[PDB]
Amino acid sequence: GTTYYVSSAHGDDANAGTSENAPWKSLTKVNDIASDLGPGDSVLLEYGSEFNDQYLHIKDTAGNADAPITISAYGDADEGKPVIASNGVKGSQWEQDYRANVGNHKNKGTVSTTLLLKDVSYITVSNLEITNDDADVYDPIDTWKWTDTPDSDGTKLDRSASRMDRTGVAGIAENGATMSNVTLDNLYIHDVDGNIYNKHMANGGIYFMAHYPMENTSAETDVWLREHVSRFDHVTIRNSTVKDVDRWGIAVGYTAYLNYIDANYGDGSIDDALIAKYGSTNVRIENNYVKGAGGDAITLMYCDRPVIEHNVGDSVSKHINTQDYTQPGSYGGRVAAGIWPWRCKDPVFQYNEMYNNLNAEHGNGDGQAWDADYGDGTLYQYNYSYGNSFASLMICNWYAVNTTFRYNISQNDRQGVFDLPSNGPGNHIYNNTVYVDADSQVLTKRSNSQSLFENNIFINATNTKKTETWNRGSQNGGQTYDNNMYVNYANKPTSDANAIEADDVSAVLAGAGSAPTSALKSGAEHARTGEKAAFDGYRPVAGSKAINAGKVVSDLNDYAVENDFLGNAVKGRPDLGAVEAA
Ligand code: NA
Repeated sequence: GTTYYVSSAHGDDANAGTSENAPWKSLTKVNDIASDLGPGDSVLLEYGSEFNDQYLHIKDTAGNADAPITISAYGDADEGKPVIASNGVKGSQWEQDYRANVGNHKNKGTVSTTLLLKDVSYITVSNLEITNDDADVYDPIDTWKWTDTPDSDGTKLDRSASRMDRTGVAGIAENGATMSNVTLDNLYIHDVDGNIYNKHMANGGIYFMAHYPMENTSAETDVWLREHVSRFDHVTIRNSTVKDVDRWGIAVGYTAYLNYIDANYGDGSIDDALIAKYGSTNVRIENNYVKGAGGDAITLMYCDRPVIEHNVGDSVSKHINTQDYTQPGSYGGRVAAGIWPWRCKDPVFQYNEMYNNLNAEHGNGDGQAWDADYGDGTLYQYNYSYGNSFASLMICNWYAVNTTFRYNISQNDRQGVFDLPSNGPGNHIYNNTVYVDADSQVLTKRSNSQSLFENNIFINATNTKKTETWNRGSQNGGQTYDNNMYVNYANKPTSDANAIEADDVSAVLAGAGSAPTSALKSGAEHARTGEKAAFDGYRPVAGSKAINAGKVVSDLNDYAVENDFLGNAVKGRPDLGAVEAA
């Protein structure tokens, strides 16, 4: 149960380093001891401290389950969280190598990381503040606007394809072993000036990823690698803010072992034992705020039943445009969505908010709040989206299958609400409420494939009775509708024989269009009940035609109906849309 103290301002590196009286000055000292830590051991940084040009790497060690390694703060809360700032320095730089093709991507190279956790299990990092700033780079999200001239705003970017990859925090498994019980709590990562382009290097706010311990060159490497898997388990990332980072905000689970997970795409189903063995289990991503990532907000990759809840994404895809994403090379990737999964099995995304995913007008080929990408059994529920530049939800191409999307609310998402380009079968879209403004419509123009629409409230938030295109394409049977409400439309889907039609949204819900237009300044999520309840406009009014109008639903993907958008138990015959009448 040893416990180190690092100050700076009060510290001195000649000191013993143990006890509050005798703190170390720098993190150089922590790094010399870092590999020997230490179940029950800790390293407390002093609130107020500023470790400029420093970093904290921890390689090849662990806690046990009775006593994890800490790394946290000490002293007066009110002095502000201790800063670790690596400023890209030589010491923070390491050679990253997946040791395998991981698709059309940089898989290998130099990386600056401020807080590196390489095969460290039973560790918990908390109450820190992490930067990886470059003074040459500055384009803050708080004052970002699109201008006719690049870097007009007193701003400046490094648009080089070969820009050094930078991370705030990286967790790396590359021993052929599990890395487990890693917890990140109440961190404030920002100004990680990474590579604008690279998706699968440790490049952005937080990134967890796994490598083969060696290149797969023979019969005998391939027997071993099949059994000995760098993977994650019980990774928890909560109460943190990531802000002004390139590329990814928060990404977890990309792995060289996709060479076995993706060997046979088949019909897009994903075997339970495959994803359990080669993928990351018990990943949880809770109560985070992500703002002004260059690319995607939060993304789970190759994860087995992860839980993504109470997070707020906001104004991401900042550099996915034609004036910033100028060197895509043969890698491409001028696309980003909000909060979503890649080749996961039955991920649950619930009670999230996603706002203002940017730049679909300016070269972001996606720009959606939610994206059930390739993967199987994705569940998006009780989420709110506002103001995304391209759709609320995409279901992406052949191997995006068995999606459920329910009890979500979409408000002023632009250029289509649902984006269904060549997606696989098994998708179910029910009890959602969508407010569709003149800048949008129900489906994206490029939509062409499967979804079953039931119990939804579609709201034409324009000043005429709109004649909507309810159907595009027929790939995998295209779009079928049953038991939905259409508000203020001239037409309905020809496939719906249980249509409920309403003339005027004011007799259907208390105040449609009135949910927030912005994240809370703190980045915490909006209240749904009590004095600050931000969603009461989407409640059905007395005599609403949405009361007891929905069919009992049978979820295509075996997820039992539990509650509504506001935590209320769904009774017998459900109400239409996302919110039951009280
Ligand atoms: Na900067």
